[PDB]
Amino acid sequence: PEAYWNREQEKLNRQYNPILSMNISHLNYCEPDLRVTSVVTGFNNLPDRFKDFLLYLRCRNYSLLIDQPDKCAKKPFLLLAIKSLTPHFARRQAIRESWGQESNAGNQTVVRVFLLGQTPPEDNHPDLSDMLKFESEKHQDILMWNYRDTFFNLSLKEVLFLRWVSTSCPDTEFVFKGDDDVFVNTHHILNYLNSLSKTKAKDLFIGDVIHNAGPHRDKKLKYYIPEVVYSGLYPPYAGGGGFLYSGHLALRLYHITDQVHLYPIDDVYTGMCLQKLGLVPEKHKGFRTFDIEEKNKNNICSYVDLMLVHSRKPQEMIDIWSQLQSAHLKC
Ligand SMILES: *[C@@H]1O[C@H](CO)[C@@H](O[C@@H]2O[C@H](CO)[C@@H](O[C@@H]3O[C@H](CO[C@H]4O[C@H](CO)[C@@H](O)[C@H](O)[C@@H]4O)[C@@H](O)[C@H](O[C@H]4O[C@H](CO)[C@@H](O)[C@H](O)[C@@H]4O)[C@@H]3O)[C@H](O)[C@H]2NC(C)=O)[C@H](O)[C@H]1NC(C)=O
Ligand SMILES: CC(=O)N[C@@H]1[C@@H](O)[C@H](O[C@@H]2O[C@H](CO)[C@H](O)[C@H](O)[C@H]2O)[C@@H](CO)O[C@H]1O
Ligand SMILES: *[C@@H]1O[C@H](CO)[C@@H](O)[C@H](O)[C@H]1NC(C)=O
Ligand SMILES: *[C@@H]1O[C@H](CO)[C@@H](O)[C@H](O)[C@H]1NC(C)=O
Repeated sequence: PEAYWNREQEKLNRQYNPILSMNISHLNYCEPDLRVTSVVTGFNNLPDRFKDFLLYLRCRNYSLLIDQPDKCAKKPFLLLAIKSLTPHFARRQAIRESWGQESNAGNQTVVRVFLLGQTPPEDNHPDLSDMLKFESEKHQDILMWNYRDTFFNLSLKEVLFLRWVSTSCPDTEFVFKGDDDVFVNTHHILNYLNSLSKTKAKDLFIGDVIHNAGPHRDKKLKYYIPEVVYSGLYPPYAGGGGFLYSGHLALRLYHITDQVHLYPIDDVYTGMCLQKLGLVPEKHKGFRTFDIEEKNKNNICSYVDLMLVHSRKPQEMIDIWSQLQSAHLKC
């Protein structure tokens, strides 16, 4: 394949699959992979995020700076894992106060972690470390690893989180992974999980699943991917705004990540890992990752049969949550 990622992924496949039979690590090589400047045509004219992605692609052994090791001391029914960024204090607090509160109704334990990388001063981020410690001490729901938290490193956020599940929360029945700007009807998710047979629950993976997508080739677009980096279609994948899957599948996904090179778009990467597992993510109508009709955004009854809606501001998540608590009496 002319495209770099495809070409390197095929090499991964043959080293994991003897049937294809007829040398730096791809997992813990953390010096720059200088070969990429020779083999990627036009490397020097690529945007900086692509250069950094290609150079350090073979490094994923980053450590936890802030951990909450007893977060799953009690076997959770549902683990909420919310991708966030250091400066988003308001987003995390609104989630804490609304749909992301930890609870134990009916002995079905819901626990919450926020997933962060570093926002270092060398990348011109303002220094908010003392406030992050303060937040972490008080609320004990911050997981932070020491990699550069960037758009193109969100696959790392995925792999490192899945590594944390296998080491520190392997008994959770279900996992919800989402962004910090979505509203999530946590009651409706609990009801949905309790209506699942165990056969169906075993390999559960549902979201707003996208079929037959391809890399955007427009150089101005957020999700632009040049032809020299990737070719072909994307596998089916749930939009990263939020998806829901079993803890048993989380263990299997973690194991399979070693066999899939990181990809700059994190929700495609999870789709690549599912496909390698022989699984197809399941589209569920309750995931509105492109939001609902504006006429309906007003009426709280519009949110009752929803799993999640993107996107909502901190104030709106709290307001929707408060109205939702009395939704059974007027809908
Ligand atoms: C995902 O997250 C990971 C982890 O945080 C990021 O990986 C880091 O990427 C940064 C670059 O953004 C790396 O830092 C760079 O290292 C280069 C090479 O350093 C080695 O070689 C020099 C010389 O041989 C040695 O002195 C050095 O000690 C190392 O042995 C530097 O050349 C880089 O630039 C430096 O000089 C330039 C001048 O052009 C200055 O502008 C810079 O500020 C800097 O001083 C830079 O230091 C870092 O090593 C990576 N960390 C790890 C653990 O691998 C990914 O970048 C990130 N991915 C995305 C897409 O964001
Ligand atoms: C079939 C098709 O092309 N559908 C597109 C979606 O791919 C696209 O979704 C976004 O895609 C990027 C990767 O390119 C990233 O995964 C985002 O999370 C995901 O939302 C959507 C918006 O570009 O449009 C659909 O038409
Ligand atoms: C990953 O492991 C290698 C080999 O043990 C080591 O050289 C490297 O520093 C590690 N990377 C990080 C980010 O710790
Ligand atoms: C919940 O668990 C407690 C043990 O802590 C048990 O005594 C109780 O019967 C359980 N209640 C329900 C409704 O499951």
